Amino acid sequence: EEGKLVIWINGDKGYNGLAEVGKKFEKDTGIKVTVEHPDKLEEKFPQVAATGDGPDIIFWAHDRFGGYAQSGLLAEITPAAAFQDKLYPFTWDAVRYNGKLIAYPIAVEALSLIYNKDLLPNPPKTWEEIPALDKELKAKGKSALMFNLQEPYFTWPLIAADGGYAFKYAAGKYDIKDVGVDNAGAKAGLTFLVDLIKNKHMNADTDYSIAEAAFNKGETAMTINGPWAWSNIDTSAVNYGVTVLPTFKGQPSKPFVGVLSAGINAASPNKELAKEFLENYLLTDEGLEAVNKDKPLGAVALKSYEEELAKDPRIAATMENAQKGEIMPNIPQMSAFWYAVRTAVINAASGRQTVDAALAAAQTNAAAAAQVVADVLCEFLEVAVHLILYVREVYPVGIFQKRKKYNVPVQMSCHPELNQYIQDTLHCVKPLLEKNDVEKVVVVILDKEHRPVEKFVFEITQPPLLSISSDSLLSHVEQLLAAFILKISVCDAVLDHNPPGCTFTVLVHTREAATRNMEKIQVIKDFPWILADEQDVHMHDPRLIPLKTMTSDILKMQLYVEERAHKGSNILIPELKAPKS
Repeated sequence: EEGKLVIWINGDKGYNGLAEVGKKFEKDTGIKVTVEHPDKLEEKFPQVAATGDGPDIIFWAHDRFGGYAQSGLLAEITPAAAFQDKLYPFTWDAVRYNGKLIAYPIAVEALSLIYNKDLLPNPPKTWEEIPALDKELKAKGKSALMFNLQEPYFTWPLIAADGGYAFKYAAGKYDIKDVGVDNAGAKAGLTFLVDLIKNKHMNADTDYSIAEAAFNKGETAMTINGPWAWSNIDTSAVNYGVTVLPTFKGQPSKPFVGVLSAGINAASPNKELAKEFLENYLLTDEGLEAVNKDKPLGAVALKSYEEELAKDPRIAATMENAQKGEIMPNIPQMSAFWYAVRTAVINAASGRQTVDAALAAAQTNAAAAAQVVADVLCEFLEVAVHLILYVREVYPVGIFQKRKKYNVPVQMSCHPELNQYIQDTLHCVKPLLEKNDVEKVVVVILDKEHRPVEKFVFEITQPPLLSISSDSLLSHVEQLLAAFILKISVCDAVLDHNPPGCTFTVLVHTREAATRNMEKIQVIKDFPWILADEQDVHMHDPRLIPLKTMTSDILKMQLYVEERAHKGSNILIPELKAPKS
């Protein structure tokens, strides 16, 4: 297929205008450009580019391009700095995967505040003034605001405004374990939304069609919707404005941003012709005008042409909200985010869950990787703690039962109260591990005077994780954890025997000031944790015997033992004591 350009774009786009750009490229270069609009484009591309064929260039929403790239279906693109400067800077952050540019940004789309200019000549700038506005409109038989509450796309702008986010983004990559749906900002935003329903300014049942019908018949002063909705309003007799979404706590609302994007098939022999067509023909005022004249593109990523389009203040408003918004992450973990958050908002809004519990459950289900690593650690710490108590003889050998785990032998207590105390401890730690807030977990051995004799220190690092690749990572990790168990089960040969009558406790060192974690760690009723006293932790003259260190993609960990010479603020400890031996 060398010497031609085959382009796939979706049939709702201006593909006849794109074909006209294709013909000016041909006149000037000889290269014939053929534009096609097949069906089910996004699902056909990973099927036919797996064979190595398909188009040289595919146009689609950017969000799918990050999985294309992890499948290696997209070429890396090499625009000069001077060409990048021609597009709005935030649009390049939507076409980056693993730090590398993988597509050209074309058009930008996001939600705006749409408002009826008979009811509301000046739209509110803050979410905070909508309750008072709705009371004034109710006395006129109207309401202030109606938008889809059934879909998290539409409610996210308010949730994300004060600190919520989907996946954390840095250096052109997403950390699939850093999710911001249950942080302080998300909860404030979802609290405000829920309080609007509580105070009867919105109805929790409102959906897309109910919101559109009501705004378009002059019954509600404002709605929140996208450029796909302008058409129906235009023929509705409502005169409407399109403006920036209100601030929340003085912060911009942050709608999800969609970027129409042009990617290059990694299998293509014409990669250089594709770069030239896209950079010097399409991404120009002349080329975008020809597409936009066929079917409007909305706001565009090329600055000079967007300055022309922005004479339509509707388009200016889309671009301004897009600049303040959150680029929709381009990774396959977004599908778990959407299900999780859709249930959270629906549940919280109809009063079927608390806000804290709705989001907490959404956080652990959107950040499935962070749940997986925390559960692997908690299973391991449980196994480790039992084995420590066996090999150091804190409890007699008759309460233990020989078992298999990580393919090495272990020892598991059958003492129900002991097991219950270790599970309570580890269930409280698990949410802190899910947030990567744990620096150290320390199994402490204490003598009859409640002074520390031994400390088994597990130092924990959880590296940022990208969209998972190695299919044997959990298997490789379990071999690394198995070696920790082997070190523990032969560690009596390196440690002096403990004086008789010892007990044990568990310490958590946190990364930051433990006072923020003081609420997150109280997960079990009647099993509180407190800030540790220096008597609880201070070791008199410690000797540091190292035991094991591992490194892997999901977890770096060091196990060492602090032993006292002669045996015979960021620290949390359970209030309760283990059942004595």
